[PDB]
Amino acid sequence: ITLEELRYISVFHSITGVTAYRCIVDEENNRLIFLVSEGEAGRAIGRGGRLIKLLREALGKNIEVVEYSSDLERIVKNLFPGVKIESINVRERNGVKQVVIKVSEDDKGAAIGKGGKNVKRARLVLSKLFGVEKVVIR
Repeated sequence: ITLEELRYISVFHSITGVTAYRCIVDEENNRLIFLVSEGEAGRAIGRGGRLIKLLREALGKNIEVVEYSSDLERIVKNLFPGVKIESINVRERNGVKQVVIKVSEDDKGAAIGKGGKNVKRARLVLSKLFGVEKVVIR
């Protein structure tokens, strides 16, 4: 939407040759999360993640790549890769949507990410693409 995000999307394709649906800026963690089409994540990363390294050089921020999906469960699984997600649950009331992910006894480790880093990525992405304003790992 913004011009900044518009710039990021343009440089992403310029370096990788892959089209980014969106670029979720995360100033707090000096990070940029690029959303790409299904099956495209490997092309965007490159051999030895060389393209990730060039994007960091190019945009001066940390770079992350996630495959987008209009299906909440799908993108949720993409958002928490090294995790066993049993069930996802979305509750809405007065237009307030909250997602509750059910991960096994101790999958809560990778789920949260060092310093919420991971679950914040979930919140940011689900907030921008699904109107979800609350995420909960249970």
